[PDB]
Amino acid sequence: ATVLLEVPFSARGDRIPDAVAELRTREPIRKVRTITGAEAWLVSSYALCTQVLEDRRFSMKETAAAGAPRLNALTVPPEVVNNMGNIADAGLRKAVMKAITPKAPGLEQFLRDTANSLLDNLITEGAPADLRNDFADPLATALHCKVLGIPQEDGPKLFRSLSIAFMSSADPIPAAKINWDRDIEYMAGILENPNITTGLMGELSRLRKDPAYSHVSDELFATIGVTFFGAGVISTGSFLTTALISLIQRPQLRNLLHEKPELIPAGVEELLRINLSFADGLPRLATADIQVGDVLVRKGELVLVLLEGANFDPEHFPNPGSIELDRPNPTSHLAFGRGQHFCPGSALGRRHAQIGIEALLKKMPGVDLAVPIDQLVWRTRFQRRIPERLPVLW
Ligand code: HEM
Ligand SMILES: Cc1cc(O)cc(C)c1C[C@@H]1NC(=O)[C@H](Cc2ccc(O)cc2)NC1=O
Repeated sequence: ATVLLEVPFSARGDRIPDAVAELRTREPIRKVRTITGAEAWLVSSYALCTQVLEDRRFSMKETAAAGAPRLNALTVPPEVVNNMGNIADAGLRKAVMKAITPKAPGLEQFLRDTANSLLDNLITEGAPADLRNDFADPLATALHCKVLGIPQEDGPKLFRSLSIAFMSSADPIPAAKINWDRDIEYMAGILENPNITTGLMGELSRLRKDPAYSHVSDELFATIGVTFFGAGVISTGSFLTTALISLIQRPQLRNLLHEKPELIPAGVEELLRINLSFADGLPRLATADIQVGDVLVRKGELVLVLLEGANFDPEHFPNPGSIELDRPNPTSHLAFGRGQHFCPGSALGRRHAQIGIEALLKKMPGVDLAVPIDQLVWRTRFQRRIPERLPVLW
């Protein structure tokens, strides 16, 4: 006798378990047990993953309901699971979206200047360098302070909430509330601070005093700042870190992109496709009885959409483990999700990674791991897969 298959399968972000392809072939929707003890349906084919993500009857917001089967414990107030819906209901979606595009004047130059400064400092200090803690995460933090309009010197403290805020825990996390409440107070202070006139928080600060938004709550304005900083920084820092591993492990691709940087966008799109940064399937709660493949999912059941299931499905991406810069369907991966909840930061995340990689390959064309790959320490029970340190030489 064996227990019900447990998720997640592996916290390693440098390889997909052979188990994923066996599951997809034999049982592309199947029952699993999460870290809380709840049962859920794990969906691992491209066709069924897109079906779930394009049917709002599989609800994000309802995952927060009391009594629901849970993937993990909430680390935010339950109403914040519906953050984007709340922004939209408040009439703030176009303004938020506009503030977080990479198109703002000087943003790409800021990204390039910051990346080059971080890299020059690593070159001065000498090898080995830690490309997560001393490149990708500081580049993500600096980018999001600029996008939000808040001082660069406030980045580090907001960043240190994230090793707890994005935990994937069986139980509530006391520290998560301590840091959440503090970060909310910080963002409330920002809205009242007359120096803050640019970026997302500068715009929210103005809209808050506009009569057309007079009944939007102050809680929501502060919440948008905390959630967009946290989601953006953890997602871009973690994605760039694991993309750098995939690139370092492919010297032929590293050399090709170094020699022809015009291919970097197509490279980053493949690095997004094969990325293992999301540690768990995306959760949804059924609000009706719905057929998914051979399973009739019942109302109230938890469904987990395994992004690497979709993104390594050979029926959609032939030779899925290979980075191929000339695929016919290159952006059709699910790295940014799909449907109602498609990532609003997708363009910014692409540009963060493209500029970071462009800068690294110019400054460190001989970049290579400085330890055997198995020596990377993969963070556990977290919503992202990341190595604690990424030691490189060049
Ligand atoms: C490479 C970087 C990024 C990746 C891989 C990524 C990935 C994702 C994914 C897969 C989702 C869908 C979640 C779901 O459907 O359950 C999502 C949603 C979201 N992302 Fe991103 N993201 C990235 C960058 C960013 C950035 C830069 C921001 C903000 C600055 C951001 C903010 C959000 C928000 C607010 C949502 C929720 C949208 C909603 O519920 O409608 N992300 N992201
Ligand atoms: C768990 C968490 C902690 C935190 O301190 C801030 C946030 C935004 C989260 C949310 C968590 N992070 C994700 O990236 C995805 C996508 C998402 C992003 C933002 C959002 O507001 C709603 C959903 N899903 C999550 O549940």
